[PDB]
Amino acid sequence: EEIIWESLSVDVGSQGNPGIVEYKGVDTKTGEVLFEREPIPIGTNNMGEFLAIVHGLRYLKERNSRKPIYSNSQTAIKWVKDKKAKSTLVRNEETALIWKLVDEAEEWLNTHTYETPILKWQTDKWGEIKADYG
RNA sequence: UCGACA
DNA sequence: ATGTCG
Ligand SMILES: [Mg+2]
Ligand SMILES: [Mg+2]
Repeated sequence: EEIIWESLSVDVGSQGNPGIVEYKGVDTKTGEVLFEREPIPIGTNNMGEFLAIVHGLRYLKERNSRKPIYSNSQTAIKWVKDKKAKSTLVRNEETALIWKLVDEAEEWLNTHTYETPILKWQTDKWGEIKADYG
């Protein structure tokens, strides 16, 4: 039913899938951009959606913030709950970068605790997530 | 069937 | 329109 305005919204942006991946986190209320990751030459949508949520967890934890995080990605929300990113992306020299980030994010989740609620953004009811690249 | 990314 | 990540 209602939107928690006091929250962080994250989203992935890509050119191709697999292709160039970036992601960002914004204040759900204002759209202020709080963080934006530099483009990764090759990655998948779901790897970027996963990295964006874990980045968000780290970002809120470091700031002593209890805000929830919104993502529109059912996949990535589950990966974070599992502490495991089940991506099909081949491992090679070109995908080394994003696979290192993904392994590091998983290791962060295995070494830290959080109470942050990770919430599904209801695109069908509320329109595009406010972190959308549009 | 559904959630995304193009 | 057609394609890929889940
Ligand atoms: Mg998304
Ligand atoms: Mg989007």
